[PDB]
Formats: sequence, structure tokens, C-alpha cells
Amino acid sequence: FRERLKELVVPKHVMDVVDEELSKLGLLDNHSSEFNVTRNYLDWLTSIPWGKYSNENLDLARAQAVLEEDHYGMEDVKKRILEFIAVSQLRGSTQGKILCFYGPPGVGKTSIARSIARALNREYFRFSVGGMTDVAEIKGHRRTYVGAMPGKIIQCLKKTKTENPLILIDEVDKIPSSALLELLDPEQNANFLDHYLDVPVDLSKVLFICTANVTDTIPEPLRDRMEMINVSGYVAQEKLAIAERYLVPQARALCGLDESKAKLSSDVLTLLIKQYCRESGVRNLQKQVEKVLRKSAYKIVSGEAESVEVTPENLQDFVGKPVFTVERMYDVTPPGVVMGLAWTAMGGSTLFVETSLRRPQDKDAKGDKDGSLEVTGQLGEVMKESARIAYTFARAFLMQHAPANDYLVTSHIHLHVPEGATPKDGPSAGCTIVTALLSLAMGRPVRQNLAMTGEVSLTGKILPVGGIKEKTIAAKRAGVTCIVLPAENKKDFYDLAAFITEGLEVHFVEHYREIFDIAF
Amino acid sequence: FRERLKELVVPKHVMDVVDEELSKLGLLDNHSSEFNVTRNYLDWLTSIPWGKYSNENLDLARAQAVLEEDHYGMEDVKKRILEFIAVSQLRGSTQGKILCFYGPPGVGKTSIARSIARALNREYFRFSVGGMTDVAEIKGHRRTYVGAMPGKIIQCLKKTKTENPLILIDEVDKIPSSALLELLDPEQNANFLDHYLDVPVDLSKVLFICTANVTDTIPEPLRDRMEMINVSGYVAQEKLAIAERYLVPQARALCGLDESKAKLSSDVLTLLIKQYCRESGVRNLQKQVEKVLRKSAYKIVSGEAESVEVTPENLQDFVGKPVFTVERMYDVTPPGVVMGLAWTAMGGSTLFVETSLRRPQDKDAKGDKDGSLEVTGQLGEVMKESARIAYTFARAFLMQHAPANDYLVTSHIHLHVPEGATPKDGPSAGCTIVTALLSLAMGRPVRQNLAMTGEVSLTGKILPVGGIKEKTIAAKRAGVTCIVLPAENKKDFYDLAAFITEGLEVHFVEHYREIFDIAF
Amino acid sequence: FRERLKELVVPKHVMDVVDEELSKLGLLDNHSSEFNVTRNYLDWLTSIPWGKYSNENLDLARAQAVLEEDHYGMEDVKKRILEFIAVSQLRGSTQGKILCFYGPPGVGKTSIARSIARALNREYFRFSVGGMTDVAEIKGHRRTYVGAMPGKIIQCLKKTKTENPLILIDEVDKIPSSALLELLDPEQNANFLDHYLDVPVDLSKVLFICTANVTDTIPEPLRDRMEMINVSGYVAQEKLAIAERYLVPQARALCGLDESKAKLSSDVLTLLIKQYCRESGVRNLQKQVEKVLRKSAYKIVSGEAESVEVTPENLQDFVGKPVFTVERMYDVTPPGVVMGLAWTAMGGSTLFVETSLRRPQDKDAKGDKDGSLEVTGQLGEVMKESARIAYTFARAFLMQHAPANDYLVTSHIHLHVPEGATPKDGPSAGCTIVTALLSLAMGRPVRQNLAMTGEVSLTGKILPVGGIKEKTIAAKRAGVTCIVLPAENKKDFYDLAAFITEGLEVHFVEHYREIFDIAF
Ligand SMILES: Nc1ncnc2c1ncn2[C@@H]1O[C@H](COP(=O)(O)OP(=O)(O)O)[C@@H](O)[C@H]1O
Ligand SMILES: Nc1ncnc2c1ncn2[C@@H]1O[C@H](COP(=O)(O)OP(=O)(O)O)[C@@H](O)[C@H]1O
Ligand SMILES: Nc1ncnc2c1ncn2[C@@H]1O[C@H](COP(=O)(O)OP(=O)(O)O)[C@@H](O)[C@H]1O
Repeated sequence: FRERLKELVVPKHVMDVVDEELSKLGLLDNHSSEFNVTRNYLDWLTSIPWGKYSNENLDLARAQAVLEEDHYGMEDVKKRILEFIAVSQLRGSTQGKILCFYGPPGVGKTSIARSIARALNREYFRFSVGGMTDVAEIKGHRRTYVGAMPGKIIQCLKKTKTENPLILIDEVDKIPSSALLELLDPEQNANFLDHYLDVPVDLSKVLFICTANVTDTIPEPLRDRMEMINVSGYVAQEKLAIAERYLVPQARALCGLDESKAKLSSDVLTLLIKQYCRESGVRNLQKQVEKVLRKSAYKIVSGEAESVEVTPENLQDFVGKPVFTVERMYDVTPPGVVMGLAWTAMGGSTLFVETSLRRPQDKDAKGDKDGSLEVTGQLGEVMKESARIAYTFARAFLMQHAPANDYLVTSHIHLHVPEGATPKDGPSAGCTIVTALLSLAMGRPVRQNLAMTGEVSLTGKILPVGGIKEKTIAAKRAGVTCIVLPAENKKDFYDLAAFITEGLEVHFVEHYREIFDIAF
Repeated sequence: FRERLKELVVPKHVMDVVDEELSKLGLLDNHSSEFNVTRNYLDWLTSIPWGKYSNENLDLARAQAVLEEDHYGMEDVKKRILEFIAVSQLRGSTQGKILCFYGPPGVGKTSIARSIARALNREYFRFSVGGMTDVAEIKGHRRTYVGAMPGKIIQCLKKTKTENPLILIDEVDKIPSSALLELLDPEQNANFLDHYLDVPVDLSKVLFICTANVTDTIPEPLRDRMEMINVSGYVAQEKLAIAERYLVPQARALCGLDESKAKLSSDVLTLLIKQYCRESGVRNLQKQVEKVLRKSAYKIVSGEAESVEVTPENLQDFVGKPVFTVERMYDVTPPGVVMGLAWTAMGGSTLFVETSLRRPQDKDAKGDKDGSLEVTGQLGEVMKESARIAYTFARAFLMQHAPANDYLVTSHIHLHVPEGATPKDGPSAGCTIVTALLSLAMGRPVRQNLAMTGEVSLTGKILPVGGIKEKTIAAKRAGVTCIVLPAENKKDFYDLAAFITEGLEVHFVEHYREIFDIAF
Repeated sequence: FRERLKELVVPKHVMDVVDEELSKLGLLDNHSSEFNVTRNYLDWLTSIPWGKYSNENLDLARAQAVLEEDHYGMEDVKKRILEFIAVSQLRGSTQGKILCFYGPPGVGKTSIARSIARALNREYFRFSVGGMTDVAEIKGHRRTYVGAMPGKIIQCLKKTKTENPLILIDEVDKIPSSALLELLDPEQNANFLDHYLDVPVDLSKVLFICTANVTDTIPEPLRDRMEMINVSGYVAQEKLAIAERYLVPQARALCGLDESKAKLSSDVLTLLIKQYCRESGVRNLQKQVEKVLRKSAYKIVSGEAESVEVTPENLQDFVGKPVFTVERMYDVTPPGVVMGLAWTAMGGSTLFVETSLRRPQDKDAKGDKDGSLEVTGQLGEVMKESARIAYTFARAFLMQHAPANDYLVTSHIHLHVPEGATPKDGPSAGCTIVTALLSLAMGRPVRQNLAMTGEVSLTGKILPVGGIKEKTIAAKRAGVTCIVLPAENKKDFYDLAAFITEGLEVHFVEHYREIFDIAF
């Protein structure tokens, strides 16, 4: 091509390489593998827009409106993109900074990235690195191998044709970390130089967005040079608002109907949200709404009616009987059972820690006859030592609260902590395990709707934990009233919306004597 | 021919390159290493259509009539396809979805794919991805390679000559998966970019069907993309209906016979179903049918008989003595063996959990040594943990129901849980294990036809399980008369057809105390 | 082409190679794979410098100014570079010594490297051999590869184009090590012998600089040729000075502001340091400062205000509630817990060891019945043996100091050493373990703000430890006043800056009896 190279602002290096390329095309003859190689290399080097970028949209109020009018919530993503706009304005050129959205699945991480692109007026392009093993798919490979293609980044640059295409590397925590590093690095950016080509490409001003469900698996070489932002799950009422304003409209558009035919009530949407779904995003809720509208469309095209109104009285005919008929596993907990607030890789959960005697306690202690503890729940070494520490503090606390009670000392116990949480949050069930052992020993059940979370140590101190937002959302959607937290987490509980702290009686504690007071 | 491309309807983007390569092809004479094959590079694209989307019928009445004519049951698939047609008619265009049918072997998935194709009037094309590893076949190679094969999707487009051919991938749970992803991903769908053709195709209109036996093997990036529909097994009377109405006609028209030439009886068909087959599908049933029919054919053509008619008494002259005389391993179960339903990759099943004693009891054991338990059955870690939990609960439940009994606490037992259940349905034999240990310890057997299933917790809560339809079918076909289910599975049992749940006596349950009260 | 060599010194050795290869190219015909391959090999052979040296600055005062004016502290590195320039001067040219910086992350182990490249007027280059595993990325491939590119230093010479480039090997802990030796070995520095270049490549002039968090996981063969220099962390005052001189200006410039619009007061900077960061470097502080500055930029551009002055009473707006609202775990320690002063891979850190008495005292029953010690903290074998040594010594010391006390000898204890230290510094908690055991046994706490370290042997001899600078910095950060050290560490405690050793009363000891007399 001639105008392709003409209209762009290309550097002397690529000018030299394309000059030698034209020369080689002038030295070879038709019908030759060499000429095919040279011509494909030429078209590759010619298809990239150098110095050609897209004029971004920098009105603060217009960006705010674009962001807010097609996504509920996500206030911190909105704030961050607004700060990005403001810095790119106070500077001259474009910025091109790296981000990472982490949170449960189905909360809006990819759609918010599309909307960020639509607000920046930049082009868009995405790809995943969950099912990726070859460095080739990122950095290409030389023109010598038979099947030659340039590693999806030059493929991008072609497919989008602009200097700052807002890439989206989905699912970076489930991965070729070498090429990923070489791509996400302010100092290793300005020249990339994939294997296929031999010219270095200048991608310093493209803003990469990444996604992940959990930070703790993004390799630290990346995690260091990548700014983390949380996109948390929703409570029933935010799920309802999301539903009414975005889920049902575009489902109707997808199934070809309109509002004057298929009407979903707020009552049936809450019935869906509370009975037919359990996640903390809106993925399965959207599946159910699509099912409702498909069966509506059928009952219309057939002719069973001309307009369908879905109300809790006739819901079953569209989807069926409710799948989640209970709120928790236990309504009123027996003695050795306590409710904790696990932080999983899909949001939160209210997991039940259960203890039970394992061998008859009929023994007058003729001699030493120590007790023991058996533990299950696929525990690692960190969690096994946490359970030992919690066992020992339980012994030592019942040693002084009621010395006559030799249950925990001379008795064989089986403890079960279910397998939800992530290894970082694993040893956050310390106070739950302590309460479970103590309730089994005393023969008294815990307070009824009481969920707790926090780390415990031999001396009894309650150390802080993470994931307070997700744990609180899970306690909320599991029907919890009281909630015990480490008094060093009073920050990230009093910054949640008043939606999530409606009727939660929260107790911020420093030592386990306080948890023992409240829980009894 | 230029006539063909000219006839095609507006692939203008492709036509640019089509000219830029075809004028060069025709520019160079034959006897040219490049031209010989660049004629193929033209013929392929010329054969691949671009604008023709074959007529699709949107008649709900006729589509229902054709669906219910050549496939018994499968009303889930039939409802889904009817909703599909209704939606594709409400939208003025064809749409194209991505559906995946899962179920045991021999339930009709491929055959109903054929029926769907001929019912929507779309073309048809199937292929397998069972043991394929290379991406050379799902996406094709490039010209640099010595071979020349444009994959399978381009092959389909050529063979059918339409852009909505309803491709059918088989054994998708046995796959290399990146290409399947890029194929069935509506994000990466609108453009495909095979290797042998650098031109994109609009697959956003074909109706992808996948068939899998077990959904769990389907990698997650696909499992969340395809819509998973279940096709269940077949009770005996449904098997008989299928054989009478479809299998015997197919085998006849396979061996050139007629209703007067060679006839099979309903009584001999039931006899065959019950004695010569054990599966949940109808594959072995059709194999027996076609063997009987080809034996009949040999007899007739040799003239050893005329007007051959198969009866229960001359059936042994065709297939010999039965294969499965006995219903199941036991009819009267001794102490320590109970019948548990399982959900294997082959569908439902009925297995027997067995317990035995390993070391003699008689011992005035000084020191009060602790009883043990050796679990065999080729278990995973999850099943080992779950058997520990069931063991502890059995000991604890006996400790308070029969305080004098010390069988479980101090004795060395061996538990064999037979190995059929999928890794997901592993810890579903929990209540059968508890019952086996308890019946061994109490010396008494459980009541006769008392299959059961459900997860058990450390304090006894019976937790819901999956695969209820398959398990109910396999309890039906084993002489089971009382099945014991977790209470939260009513929404799964009370929606089975009237003939499936016909003779059963079902006890839904929430805590093991009641399973104990209805087993002893 | 030749015009490169037309003015460039090349060795008589490689000259025969290049001329023989030009001949063996001139005999063969173009439009050939072998033509392109030999051409590429020659282009690599010629793309590298062979005699040209950067006219390195040798003005001692110039290099000293260049250093001093872009880094606070690092006296050791700056002195070493000044002496290196001195020897470079007194010789004709220099040899490019090997060097290694070690210390906590975020202290400047890279920016000082680039400043050194500046003051030597060489260029810069870097690469990390942490994440890699194969020696390919360093040693390149032979001529007989499918299609290859050379080792890393070849790309370095291509993108630097002088014989002494000052490259930087990074993350030398996470490592092939033999290859890095053959690279960093004087006798064979002058001979690389990349399989991609048959001629020996000299490297006897480039100075390599490596980086590390800890010098113990660097393999000894490499460590023999590396001259170790330490770059420690900082204290509150040093962090404040770096933030005022470097961090705030660099961030403001990055954001596109000026001095008058956005300013951060000394109070708010010490607030950020002491409150929103718990590191030893300034890595997180950089993020916490440019976050403030981009929120400032938002307020400015978006018209919220035309000037901003971030102050201690409006910082919570810019960042949020304080993150770290506790200097340490216990303000006043119970009996049985002592501060630890460990030296983790991330830098110094104060740790608390606890003891609990996991089992009742038994009321001086007649039996001999020795006590025990369960230990948690994810130890190694050396640490478990050091714990047993501390246990024995504590029992013995209590025997000969309060012979009437039976606690340690007949009692079952639970010790927990937190899992923070390094493997080599593990047995630097012996005196903390002894203090904790004796504190629990006697039944009374230790001096309030007292931290200790040092190894202990059976006879109670305190043995010297390492990491005194980092332990002292940590002890300062955690608000410790009294610090107890081995008497053989006054060499490296008294060479410490007056910043660090100011507020601390420091007790050097030789035996444990003095630690006792101090702690009680
Ligand atoms: N706050 C929200 N506003 C509007 N739509 C939302 C919101 N949160 C989730 N959704 C919808 O939920 C669906 C989840 O898909 P997606 O966000 O792509 O999954 P993931 O978050 O794993 O990328 C999207 O279709 C999106 O439209
Ligand atoms: N419900 C049914 N109605 C009619 N034919 C059936 C039915 N179920 C199974 N078949 C017969 O079984 C065979 C289909 O087996 P197939 O579905 O290919 O096995 P798989 O289930 O492993 O894909 C066909 O001959 C089909 O006619
Ligand atoms: N002593 C110092 N003098 C000046 N700036 C410093 C100093 N220490 C750290 N910095 C700044 O902090 C950042 C440190 O990051 P970096 O040095 O790359 O981490 P590492 O030390 O692990 O290589 C740099 O931006 C640097 O400007």
C-alpha cells in the first residue's frame, strides 16, 4: 500500500524496514514462497496505525452521564474513570493506565468495561488468558514456522486500527506470565516487539482493563504493576433495581417482545431473586428472566394469549416450583453448631461449623487420659494450625470460666469447618471454631441469628479479617440480625451503603471475652 | 466460476480480497507452484456461500407435529425448540442459539438433532470431537502447510450451502478447547477467521447443538456459555414404546423385512428389555433387536421357514439364554448392607454399601482402645472426608439412641462403598453409610426394598442431592418399592411423569432420625 | 551490509567467520530459505557493537552530583560507585564489576541503578530471571533451530549498541543458575559462546547489577562472584524526606498539576506514613500519594474548586478512614507473650510469641508425669530443635532460680511462634521463647515496651544474630523503647544513623541471666 503508509506518522526504523521490504518485493519473482512471505509481512507492517489515535471524550459531565445511565452502582469504578478523565485533561496527550476489576462472577465487570470504552470514545478489544498456555498467542512467533500469525495483539491493532484500543484481558487470575509482564509494564511498554514482527510497537497509551474473581492468584509480577478495584455483589434490593432497569428490558429486546406484552412485577422479580437464585451476581437471575420471556414469547406466537402478565400466582407455569425453598441449613442451631461468614471465590457465604463428640466421655480419669480433636473440611497447613490454636484457647478459656467443666480437656471431638472459603480467609473461622467448641462443651446453643467472623490467637485477641462487604452481603441474604466483627474492621463496615446495614446489630470486639458475652 | 461469485449476494469485504487474489491467479498461467493451489484458494471461497440463509419454517403447529412424530418423550428438548421457533418468528429474522443436551448413552440426542434440523428446515451437519486433539481439524491449516484442509466449519458451509445449518458437535464432554470456545462464543462469533481462509464468516445464525454424557467434564468457559438441557433415561414401558414404534421399524428397514415378513411381539420385547439389557438407554436394546432381525432374515432367505414370528419360547432359538437372570446383587440383605442409589456417568444405578468386621471383638481391653474403620472403594479425598463424617455421626447417634451398645465406638470395621457414582455425586451415599454402620452395629437388616439417598451432616441434617430422575428410574428398575429422599428434593420428585413414580412409596426427610425410624 | 564494519573494530577471529559466511552466501542463489537464513545470521552478527565504548563520564564530582541529586540515602551504594569510578579512572578502561543489591521491596533497588547508568553515561538495560525456568531465554539457540533469535544479551547489544551496557538482572532470588554463573564469571566473562553466535562474545567490560530481597536463596555458586551491598528500609523521618523531595513532585508531575494548585502538608505526609502504610519501603506510599493527587486533579478539572490544600482534617475525604489504627497487637502484654523483633523477607517486623497451658495443672498429683510442649507456627527442623533447646533451658533456669516452682517441668504448654521470620533467622527467637515460657510459669508479664532477640543454647549463652538494622527499624516503627541484643552486635548497632538509634535504650547481653534481670 501507499496511502496507508503516507497518511500515518511512522518512525525512521519502520521506514527503513518497509523500504527493504519493497526492495525485496522488487527482487523476487511471482509464484514463490519467498514472495508470499515478503508480501504478507508487508501487509502486516502496513496495516498498523502509527500515530493514528481516536479523539477521546473528555467532558466530565458527559462521561458521568454516560457511565451512570447504563449501569447501576459500581461507584468506585465510576470515580476511578472520572479521575482518569480529569488527569488526561490536565495533561496534554492520552494516559493509558492499567486497571483490574476483581469480584464475584456476574456483577458487571465486562459490561462496565464496554461502557468505559463507550464513554472514552476509544475503540475496544478483549481476549481471555484463562485458557492460554502459549507465549505465542501474545507475542507471536517468527515467520519461519509454517503456521504464522501475530499473537492477538497485532491481531488486535489490526482489527481495531487505533493507537489506544482499551484492551480487556479477561480472567487474569486463571492463567505465559512472561509475555503478560512484557505487555503490562510502564517501562517495558513503549517497545513491545512481538516475535512475528521484528519492529517494536508502541502501546504505552492503551489502557488495559483486567478481570478476576480473586486477587490472591494473579501472579505478583503482574499484581504489583496493576491497580486493583473491587466490584462487589448486590443485595436483594439492588438485584431488583438492576433487574427492573436493565435485565428485563434487554431480555425483552432479545426475545423480540415489548413492555406492552410481557409484564414482570416487582413481586415476581423478588420471588425470583429470593427463591430461584442463590449467587451474589445477576447471572442466574438473568437466566431465569430469559426463560420467563421465552415462554412468554411462545405463549404469544402460539396464541394462548395476546398479552402475558407474570404474577406470583402464575409464576410456576413459566419457570416452575422454587428451587431454593429454605433460607439457611439450620433454623435454630443445636449446641455444637455456629454460623460463620466465609469469603469464597464467588462472594460470601454463611457456612456452619459443626462439632460433635466422637467417643463416650464415660471416664473418671484414672490417669492422664488426654482429649483429642479430629478435623475435616480439606484443611491446609495454615488452617490446621489455626484449628489447633483455636482448640487450645477454647481449652484455656473454659479452664477459667468454669473450672468444674472438664469437657473440652478429657473428651474426643470431631470438628467440621465446611470447604467454602479461600486460603487467605481460611483462618478467619477462628472465633467460630472457638464458639462451636465452647457451645458443645457447655451444652448451650448460640444466640439464634448470630453470625461471626474474625481471627483468634492463643491469648484470645481478635485479629482483623478481609472481605467485610461480601461477608455482610452474605449474612444479609441469609437472614441474619446480629453480627460480630473484629473492632479493627469498623472502617470497612461503616463505609457500606445504608442498604446493607439496615437491621444488622453489629458488635465490634477486641477480645473473645466479648464474643462469649454476646453469644450467650 | 465468476458466475458463481457474481450470483452470490454481497460479500463485499471478502470480494475486495477476492479480486485482489483472483485477478492475480488468473494472471498467472498453469504449471505454477503457486497458481495450481491458488486456484483452490479461489474455488473454496467461491463454494462457500455468503448471503443465502435457507428458508426456515416458523409454523408452530407443523413444527410440533413433526417433532412429536419421530421421537418419543424428550419434551424438554421439544419445548425448548418450540420456544426457539416462536422467538425466531417474533424477531423478523433467524437468530441462532447454542444448546447442549446431556444424558446417559442411548437416549436419542443425535437422532433428535436430526429431527430438529428437518423440523426447522435448516440444513444438517454433525461431527465428533471425542478424541480430537489438534486444532488442525476444528479450524483448518494455512497455505504454508503441505496439506490443504479448511477445517470442519468451512467444510459444513460447503456441504450445506447455507449460513444456518444447525451444526451438531458430539461428545463435547470428551475433548483443543480454545477453538471450540472461539466457535461457540457470541463474543468471538460474528467473525470466525479460519486458517485456510483469512476471511471472517457470520456464524451468529447457525444453531449449535452439543451432546455430552456428563456436564461436569465440559470445561467451564463452555459450560457457562452453552444452555444445558437434560435428556433423561427411559422407564420400562417407555423403552417398550420406543422399541415398538421406532427400533423394530428401523431394524426392519435395515434388514429388508416387513410386518408380515418378520414380526416381534410386545411380550417378547418386554422379556428382552428385562432379561437381556441393563442400561438406561436403548442402545443395547436396539442391538438385540437388530441381531434377532438378522437371524430372522437368515432363516427366511435360506427358506428354513416362512412368515417368521418371534415368540418368548422360540426367542432362545435367536439369542439364547438370558444375560441378567437376577434383578440385583441381593434380594434379602444381611446385616450391614444397604441399597443406595447412585448417579453414574451411565445414568442412574443401584449399588450396595457393605460393612464387615475386621478384627475379633472379644477383649477386656485395658486402656479402652479406639475403634477403627477401613474404607475401600477407590475414593477421592472428598469421599474420604464424607465417610469420616458419616462414621462420626453413626457413632454419635448410637451413643445416645442405644447407650449400652459399644459396637461402633470400640470395634474394627471395614466399609466398602462400591464405585459407580460421579465425583460430584460422591458424598451422596452418606445416609446409606450411616445406615450400613448402624444396621451392622445393631445386628438387624434394613427393610427389604429400601433404597435411599441423601447427604448427611455431622449433626445429622439430610442435605439435598442431584440426579433424582435417574436415581428414581434406577430404583424403579431394581424392584425398589420405598425410596427415601431429602425433603428439599420434592421439587425434583413430584414433577416426574405419572408412570415413573407409579408404584413407589416415597419418604421425604430432613434429619436422619426419620431415616432411622423408616429403615428400622 | 558492510558499511557497518567499514568503520568498526572487529577481532581477527570473528573476521574469518564473517568472511567465510559472506563467501558461502555469495555462492548460493537468492529467493531461497537458506539465503534468508544466512542473511539473518549475518545481520545478527553485524547488528552488535564490537569496539565502540560509550564515552563514560569520569568526573568524580559530576557523578557524585548526579547521584546525590536524585536519591536520598543509600550511602553504601553511592560510596561504592564513587570508588568504582575512581578505579575506572586509575585504569585505562574498566572491567564492569559484578554487584548485587538486597533489601526489602520498595527501597530503590532499581531507580538507583538507572541513576548509576546516568552517572556513568552508559545506557540502561534490564531483565528478570525470577519467573523464568529455562536457560533458553539467556543462552539462545543454535543455527540448526527451526527459527530462532539469540540470547538476551544479544537483544541488549542490539538495543544499546555499545560494548559496556550496564544491564540489570532482577529477582535473582526466584530462579539455569549455572548459566547465570557462566555469564557472571570473570575468567569466562570474555567468552559467552551463545549457540546463535559461534564466535566468543566478550563481556569483560559491562557491569552487571542484580537485585534481591534476601541473600540466602541466591545459590552459593552465584553468590561467590557477587559483591553484596545492602539497601535497607527507612524510618518515619526518612520516609517523610523522600516523600517531600521525590514522591510528591514525581506524582504531581505524573498527574499534570503544579505546586500551587495541589500541596500536601508535612502533617498529612506523616499521617500517610504512620497510618495508611505498614511497610519498610515507600512502595505503598507512592500509591497513597498519587491517589490523593488524582482525586485532587478530579476536584480541579471538574470545577469543584480552583485550588486544593490537603490537610490532616480533610484527608479522609481524599483517601478514607485510617487503615492501620493499631501500632501492634498488644499495648500491654499478658503473662506469656513477648515481642519478638523478627527479620522477614519483607523487612523487619515485630512478632509476638504466646504460651497458653493447654491442659489443667492436676494439683501436684503423686505421679512423675513429665510436662510437654506443643508448638505451632509452621516451623522447620532447625526451629523445632531450637524450641526444644529453649524449653530445656527454661526448665533448668526455673529449677535453679525458683526450685519450689513446678510449672514448666510438670505442665503441658502450647507455644506459638508467629510464622513471619526467614529460615536462617528462625533461631533468633530463642530468648523470646525463654522469656515467654518463664513469664507464663512465674505468672507475671514482661516489661511493657521491651523487645528482644538473640540465639540461646542449653547453658543459656546468647549467640549473635543478623538483620540488626531491619530489626531496629521495625522496633522503632512498633513504638518500642527498650531493645535487648546479643553483646556481639554492637558493631552494627552503633554504626547506625542517629535517626534510628535515638529513642531506644539498648541492653547488650551475653547470658540469659541479664535478659531475666531486665525483663523482670
Ligand atoms: N450494575 C449493573 N447494571 C447493569 N447491568 C448489570 C449490572 N451488574 C450486572 N449486570 C448485568 O449482568 C450480566 C453479567 O455479565 P458480565 O458482567 O459480563 O459477567 P462478568 O462480571 O463475569 O464479566 C451482564 O449482562 C450485565 O448486563
Ligand atoms: N425417545 C426416542 N424416540 C425414538 N427413538 C429413540 C428414542 N430414544 C432413542 N432412540 C433411538 O436410539 C438411537 C439413538 O442413539 P443416540 O442418541 O445416537 O445415542 P447417544 O444418546 O449416545 O447419542 C436411535 O436409533 C434412536 O432412534
Ligand atoms: N532512597 C530513595 N530515594 C529516592 N527515591 C526513592 C528512594 N527509595 C524509593 N524511591 C522511589 O520509590 C520507588 C521505588 O520503586 P522501586 O525502586 O522500583 O522498587 P524496588 O526498590 O523493589 O526496585 C521509585 O519510584 C523511587 O523513585
